[PDB]
Amino acid sequence: ACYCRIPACIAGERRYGTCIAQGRLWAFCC
Repeated sequence: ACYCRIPACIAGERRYGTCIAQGRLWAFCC
């Protein structure tokens, strides 16, 4: 699955983008 993550993507994932949610920045990871 793909995830918006803080503080960074997990091993095995790539950061394909950014999420803005709950007034915060996240890495978009899949």
